[PDB]
Amino acid sequence: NDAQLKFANDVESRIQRRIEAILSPIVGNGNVHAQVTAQLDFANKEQTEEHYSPNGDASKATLRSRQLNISEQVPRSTQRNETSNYEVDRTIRHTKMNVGDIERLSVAVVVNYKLPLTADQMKQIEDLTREAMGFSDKRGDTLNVVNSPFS
Amino acid sequence: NDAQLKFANDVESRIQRRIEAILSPIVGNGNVHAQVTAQLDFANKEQTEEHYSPNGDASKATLRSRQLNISEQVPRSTQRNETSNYEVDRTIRHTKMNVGDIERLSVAVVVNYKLPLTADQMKQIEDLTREAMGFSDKRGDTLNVVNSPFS
Amino acid sequence: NDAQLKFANDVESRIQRRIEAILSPIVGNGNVHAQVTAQLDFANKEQTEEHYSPNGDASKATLRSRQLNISEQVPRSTQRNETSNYEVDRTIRHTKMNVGDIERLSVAVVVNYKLPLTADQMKQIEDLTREAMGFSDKRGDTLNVVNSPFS
Amino acid sequence: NDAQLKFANDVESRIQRRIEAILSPIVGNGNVHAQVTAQLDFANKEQTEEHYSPNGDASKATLRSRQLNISEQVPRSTQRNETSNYEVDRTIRHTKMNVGDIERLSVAVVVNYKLPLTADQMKQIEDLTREAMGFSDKRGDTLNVVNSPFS
Amino acid sequence: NDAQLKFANDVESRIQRRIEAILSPIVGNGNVHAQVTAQLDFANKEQTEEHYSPNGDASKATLRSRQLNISEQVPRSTQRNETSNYEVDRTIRHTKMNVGDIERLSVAVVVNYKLPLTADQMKQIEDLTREAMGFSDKRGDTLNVVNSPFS
Repeated sequence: NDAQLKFANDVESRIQRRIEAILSPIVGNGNVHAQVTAQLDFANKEQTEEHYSPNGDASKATLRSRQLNISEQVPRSTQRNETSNYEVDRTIRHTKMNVGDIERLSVAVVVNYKLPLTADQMKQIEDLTREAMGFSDKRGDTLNVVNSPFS
Repeated sequence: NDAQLKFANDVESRIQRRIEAILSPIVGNGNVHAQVTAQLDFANKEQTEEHYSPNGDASKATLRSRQLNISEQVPRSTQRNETSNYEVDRTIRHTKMNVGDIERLSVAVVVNYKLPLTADQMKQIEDLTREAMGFSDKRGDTLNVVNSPFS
Repeated sequence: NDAQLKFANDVESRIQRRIEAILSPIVGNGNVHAQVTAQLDFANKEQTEEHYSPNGDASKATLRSRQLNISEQVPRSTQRNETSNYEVDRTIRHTKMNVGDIERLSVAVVVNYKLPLTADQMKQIEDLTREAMGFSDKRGDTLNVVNSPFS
Repeated sequence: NDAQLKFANDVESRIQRRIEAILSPIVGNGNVHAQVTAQLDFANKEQTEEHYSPNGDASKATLRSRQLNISEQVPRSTQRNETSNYEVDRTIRHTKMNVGDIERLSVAVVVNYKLPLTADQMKQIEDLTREAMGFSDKRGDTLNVVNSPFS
Repeated sequence: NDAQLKFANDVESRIQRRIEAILSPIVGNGNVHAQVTAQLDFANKEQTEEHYSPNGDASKATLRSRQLNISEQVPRSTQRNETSNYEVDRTIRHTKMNVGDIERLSVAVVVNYKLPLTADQMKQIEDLTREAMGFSDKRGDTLNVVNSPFS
């Protein structure tokens, strides 16, 4: 359980070094700081699907057997007994999920002044950090980059 | 689990060296920096499909047995008892997926000035990096190449 | 599973040496650089097909047995009881796929100037590299060759 | 798995030495370079066919037994009960395919100038390389021979 | 293993020495070069045929038993019950194919000048090489003999 905090720090440290490695050529060697918060999924999760292809249409069903009796007397006594045995398409997936994936990333980046960086330069700083995190709106990641003078 | 972070770093390092090896002849030995973020699938995953070819059409069904009784009296008492046993085509795929594939790549590339590189030169830099990652819109890969003066 | 990265590097380095060996006589000993990205299939995959030839036509069906009773009274009471047992043609393919095949190749080639190479020379440089990769539109391979001055 | 790359290199090396051995007497000892890309099938594959000769025609069917009852009263009650047991011709092929065959060949040949070689001399250079490959349009082989001044 | 490439080289070397041994007396000791490409079948293959001679004709059928009841009343109630048991001719071929046969040969022959050889002399050079390969249009063999000055 204590090794899960060491693991989460290893995940955050690599994303942090990656952001400070792609922004240091732009703003300067020490004019950028990044902090990464990684929510990691440490739950053991097993799953087993079992899908069947629908055979409701006769032009795609696979019959194994079929007994079709059709009687008719003409006062029109009509009978139609039909027994059908099918062979069904079946996919069985079995996934044992990985323990230690990333549920969500929260990244805060501060860049020094030089004078406020133009909206153009800050627009591309956000898009590069967005690629250094592995940003994904599916995970609900959040990124905040502010420009303010250092101390 | 800690070996999965070393493995993901080995994947990113190779994609990164490959981008800096095909762009260094163009922009310069040290006028380009690349950072790769690889989302890897470490989940164990088995799958067993089992498809059957449809035999609803009589011109492609394979009969093993067939008992076709046809009675008829002529007041037209008509019977037609038909039992069919089929041999069915069957494919059975069993895939044990590989643990450690790439789900998604996020690559950020910064190239130095020389003056802003023309839109022609930057368009071919993007398409070369696109081939060095192994870019695939199926995986949802993202690539960001910006042109900004270094420090 | 890190030997799969060493294996994927052997695959890429052989395709790379093959491109720099067929273009070196044309453009020069060091006026070409190639980088290959190979997506390799490391999934264990079994498969067992089982096709049957259709015997719906009587001129190509193989009968093992046949009991054909045909009664007829003449008020025309007609009967026709027909049982048929068939011998069916059957193919059974069992394929154990190879672990380590190539799903897709992404090759990036840069060639030095000398002045921009004519569209004639660049069109044949692409066709040679296309043969050195083993390019196949079935795999969805991508190739990019750009002409730009080196450094 | 790595022995499959050494094997694929052995296949390509032999096709390459054979092309440079049949073109060296023509264009010169060092005025030709060839690169071969072999796609080898390393999948284990078994197959078991089982064909039956059709016996729908009575002039080629082989009867083991036959019970033919024919009743007839004359108001014309007619019966005809016919049971038939057949001996069927059967072929059973069992093929265990070879691991390491060639799926596809990609050969790129460059020949030096001397002045561009005439269309006559280049047409026969293509036909000899076509025979040194083992070229086959069934495998989808591709061959590219360009004439370009060396360096 | 790699022993199949050593075996295929042994097959090609013998066909090659045979071509250069029947053409050396004609064109000269070193005025001819041949390269042979052998596509060999290394698949294990068993086959079991089982043919039956048709006995539909009564003048060539072999009866073991026969019960022929023929009733007749004369209003003409006629019966004819005929049971037949046959002895059938049966051939059973079992072939275990040879591993290492030749599926296809591709031979390229170049002969020196002396002046272009007469179309008469080149027509008989092609027909001799055709006999030194073991040429067979069933296998789809290909032969290319060109006449061009050496170096």
